[PDB]
Parts: sequence; C-alpha cells; structure tokens
Amino acid sequence: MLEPLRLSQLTVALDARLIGEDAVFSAVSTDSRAIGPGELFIALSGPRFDGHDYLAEVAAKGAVAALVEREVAAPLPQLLVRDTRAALGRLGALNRRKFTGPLAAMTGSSGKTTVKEMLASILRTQAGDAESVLATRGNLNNDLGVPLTLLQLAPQHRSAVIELGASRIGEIAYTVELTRPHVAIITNAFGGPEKIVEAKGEILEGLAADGTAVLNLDDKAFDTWKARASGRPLLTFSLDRPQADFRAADLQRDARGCMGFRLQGVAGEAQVQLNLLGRHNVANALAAAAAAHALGVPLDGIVAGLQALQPVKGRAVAQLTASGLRVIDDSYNANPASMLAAIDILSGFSGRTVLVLGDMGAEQAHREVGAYAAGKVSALYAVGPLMAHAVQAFGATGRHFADQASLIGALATEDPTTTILIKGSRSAAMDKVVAALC
Repeated sequence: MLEPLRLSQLTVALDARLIGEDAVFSAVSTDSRAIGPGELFIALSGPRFDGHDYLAEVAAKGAVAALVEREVAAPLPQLLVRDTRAALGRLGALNRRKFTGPLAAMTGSSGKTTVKEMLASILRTQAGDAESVLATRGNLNNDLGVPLTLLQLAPQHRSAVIELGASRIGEIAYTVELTRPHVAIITNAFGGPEKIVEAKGEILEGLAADGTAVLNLDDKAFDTWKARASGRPLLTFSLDRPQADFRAADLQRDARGCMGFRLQGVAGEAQVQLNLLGRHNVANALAAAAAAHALGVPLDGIVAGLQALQPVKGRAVAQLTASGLRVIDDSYNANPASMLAAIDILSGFSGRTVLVLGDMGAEQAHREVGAYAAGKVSALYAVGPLMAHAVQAFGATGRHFADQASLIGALATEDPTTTILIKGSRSAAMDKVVAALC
C-alpha cells in the first residue's frame, strides 16, 4: 500500500458501516493461514470455505479488523459491506490511484506471463533495481488477484507490470478499470472463439485517449482490436510483416535451442539472444520491446533486459552438457496437459529426440501421454511403474527402466545433435537425472 488506511475513512469509499473501534491497517490478507499484525483480513465466501468462519484465528494472529459482508455475532472490528469481492476491488483501485508511476497491463494466452517477465526484466535492468518495479506475482490476475496485486503498490515502486486473466466476458473490463494502465498489450486470442476475442479486447477500454495499445499484426483479431482502440496510439508487432513497428529478422537457434534474432523497427536494430525456447517467444519479446519503448526505455536497455531473462529452474531450461548433448530440464512438475506441451516442444527439434519421463502423480492418462508422443519424438525413455503403460503405448523405440541409475546409463550414450527433455511430477525426482547429465 502507498500508505496505511483508517477504517473510518473507508466508509464512504466502500459504502460500508464500521462496527467496533477504529483501526489503521498497512496491508491486507484474504487468508487466515497467511496474515499477521497490522493487517486487514478480508472475508471471502468460496466453494470450499467461508472466510467469515476464521475471525478468531485472524484476531489471535494480530489482524486489526475484518472486511465482511455479514455481521458476525466478533473478536475484532468489522467493516461491513454488501460484497467483499467488490470491496477488495475498490481497495485495489483506491491504492492504484495513489501510485503515480508508469504502469503497463497485458493479457492474451499464457504468453502474457512471459511478456510480463520480459518487460519487468527490461524495467528492472534499466533501473539497476529489482525492488523498484512491481510485477504480478505468479498468476494473481483475476477479479481477486488484480486488486490484491494493486494493493502491493508501495512507496518504493517506480513502475508496475500487471497481468490480467479472464474466463468470462466482463472480467478484464472490470479489472482494467481498477488498473488504469498507460500501456495495454494483447499478445493474441468464455462461450467460443469470438467471445475470447471480445474478452481480450476489454483491456483497451482501460486506456485513456492517449494510452498506447500494443497489438499483434499477425493475429486474426487485429482488425477488431484496432477498431476497438478507437484512434489511441498503437504500436504493432509481427514476425512476418515489414510495416510493423517492431519486427524480428534472421531467427536462429543457438546450440542450446534458444531463439536469437535481429530486432528491427522503430526502437532501432540490434541482435538479441534469448534464453528461452520457441519461435512464439520471439513474438512475446517484440511485444515486451514495444511496451518498453512506449515507456521510454532505450534500445540498449530493451536488449539487456531481454538477454538477462532466465527461465525458472526446472521449467523448460535448455542447456548443453560437456559432451554436447542438448538437455531441456522440465523436471519441476508435470500433469497430462503439460506433458503434451513438452512433447510438442521436443517435436520442434530435427535431430534425434528423446523424451524422458517419470510417473505423473491414472494408468489411462499414462497410455495417452505415450500415444501422443508417437510420431513426434524419436524415443520415449521412462522410469516408474505407471510409465510402463506410456512406453507400451508409445511403441518399439520406447524403453522402460527399472530405476533411475539404468535410465541415466542409457542416456549417457546419447550423441551430440540429440535433444533430450526431462520431465516428471515433483515426486518422481527427475531433477537427479538432469544433475547426472549436467
């Protein structure tokens, strides 16, 4: 928060009644399992629990008051409102309006998180100060996550990078109104494909008349979004089109498989080597570049921020071993969805490819993973009792191993130009296989 807030001064803003003594809070929590002294507890009703049941617990941990939508017959002061979700929203908006620094917001696919992390890297590198830039923590990006994020804005922040997510029409329109960005980015596009396009376009309505929209010229929804931008300043990005404001030429993988390119367009020209796999991440880099340009960052800061960004440990971390093997460490976690994506990542390499799996934390889901890999990778090597079903479904170039030591022994024979991707749920400990090779 920009400053502490007093209960009696929020009755107008929140249309609330104060019950009990006045109090001053300096942060908020929506969870009695993570609250401490000085904090306002906000009681939310959910599908499993009701925050209103935990007033004794928050009071004993030092919460100064509770925001509630019914009066509990209570161990601390209550600020009573009609809707605690809506009141949280108002508190987010209220705190945002005390923040005077540059603020960008982004939505689209899961690419939005990557654009957030790219842009945050750019801003923090340019500033030489990571704590001076606020960015949405994880995916705290919905009708609750956005205002909780805006409530983190504090006197040390000089700029902010907010992610907005949606699973319905109206959600982004609500949160972007709280957020009021100077720059809004849509990476790409509920009730169907046109509903998705309408939802993502809501981010543009949160811009002022001179706010900048960052749009993908390659997206089928470009025309619709440009129309909805209604004349606001626009920066475009493309992998294909010479007229886009931000462009990439000479896309090339380095030895790890990480994408490099030549940035072109209105910020100038420069070579950029990312530490990330995938052609689509070049497009995310262009969107981050455009947003940073709009916020005043020079070419060399854009380049340095993009090259500084590292993948999260155990999440598609590509690297070369001493023996010239390409190893993609995806060993953090796994489920059916993420297995399928990993297979598709590995399928983009042209040499021998080897998918290396441990059990997902049933037997049909393992069959489905094995069968989906057939036709996309050269071999499937796996360990774990459930993964026998994957190997069997995959076919004759699959191998099942009775333990990690024999799996590692097989992999130690793989030759340069081969690419290996290692993945399992946290319980499989496939990070040990990565450690043995790297």
